Formats: sequence, C-alpha cells, structure tokens
Amino acid sequence: KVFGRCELAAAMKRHGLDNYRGYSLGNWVCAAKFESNFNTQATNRNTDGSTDYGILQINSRWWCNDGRTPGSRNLCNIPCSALLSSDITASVNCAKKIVSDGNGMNAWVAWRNRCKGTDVQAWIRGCRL
Ligand SMILES: [Cl-]
Ligand code: NA
Repeated sequence: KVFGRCELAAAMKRHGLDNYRGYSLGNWVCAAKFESNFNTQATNRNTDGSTDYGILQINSRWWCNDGRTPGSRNLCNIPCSALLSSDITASVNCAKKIVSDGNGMNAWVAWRNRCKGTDVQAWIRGCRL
C-alpha cells in the first residue's frame, strides 16, 4: 500500500508513536517519507548482504529474520516478510524496539540526514489527529 501523509500520521498515532521515547509524531512521518516514500512494500539491498524492509526500512542484520542475511540477530523476533504487510503494526512494534535500543531515531539514515534539524511538526500540519 502507499499511504497518504495524514492517513499514515493517524495510523502511527493509533499505534502509540506520538512522543514515544521523546520523538513527536512528525519525526516518524518524515522518516517514513524519506525511507520508503510511504510504501509498505519498499525494499533495499545493502552491501553487507542485509535488506531493509517496509515503510520504516527495518534492517535484516539486526532486527528481523529474512533467512538470507549472515550474522542475523532477529531482535524484533519477526520474519522480515511481516514488515511488508499493508498493516503497519509489525513495523511499528519493531520500530519501538529499535528506538529503545539507546541510539534513538539515529538508526534511520534518512531521518538523521533529512528530518533531524528541521521543523518536523510540519509533517502533521492539516491532519485530523
Ligand atoms: Cl522473510
Ligand atoms: Na536477521
């Protein structure tokens, strides 16, 4: 599925991401825009053999098991295929574990480069939440 901006914002709010571990909702919407363009089926291969999956581009070296990544740690204890659902629940639950790991949202390259340091509240402007 490709989410709309405010549709995703509302889904993320329903799943408890607003202000989770200190990160307001606009951070999460901005991250998803630049990670996946709001597409639940996005995938990207990396040079270490890992792949990033889904709307929040969760990596198979650490977080989910795809059966093809050497060194896999599967800290979210989920198959990576579950992260390609149109329902964001599995991705959000894993993202909560990632942000709790102690490096915050810095796990998301596109957030660190393109969202951090901007007015991320603008990403939820005009939405009914
Ligand atoms: Cl998988
Ligand atoms: Na893995």
